[PDB]
Amino acid sequence: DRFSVNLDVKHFSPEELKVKVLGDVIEVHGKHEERQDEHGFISREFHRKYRIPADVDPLTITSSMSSDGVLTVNGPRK
Amino acid sequence: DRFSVNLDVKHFSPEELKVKVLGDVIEVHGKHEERQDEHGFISREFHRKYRIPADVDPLTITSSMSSDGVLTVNGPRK
Repeated sequence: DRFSVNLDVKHFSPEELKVKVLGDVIEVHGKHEERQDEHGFISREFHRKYRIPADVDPLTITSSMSSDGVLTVNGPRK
Repeated sequence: DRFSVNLDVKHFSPEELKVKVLGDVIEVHGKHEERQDEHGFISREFHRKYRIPADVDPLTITSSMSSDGVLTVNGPRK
């Protein structure tokens, strides 16, 4: 029992991600500079927005990141 | 129902922390270079070791970090 959304961000280090709560919107921004991988070189950037449900206080929204590279944003329901 | 230890690492960015599982030991290493804060300048380093309980498979150990600056290391019991 709680609001929760998950996002696969394994291509981004925690420092390349920012989570912000603006009004009743959760904003997740990810950006990394050109980086070498198995296939060549790559840079990535995304901006994701979630609507916070009415029964969830935006002030109580927190987040966590797993060693899996999964970002979780969650909050208690009121 | 699950093995879990928490560690307050709010003074360290995720990239300044490393979690390693060696045998049945969880190793958490934190280190940050000299950094300005409210009181002056500070560098910190710690090395913490936890014993993994017998009924916990070390291979299934994962971790996560909260926006609170709390590091959690956890694993299912077998």
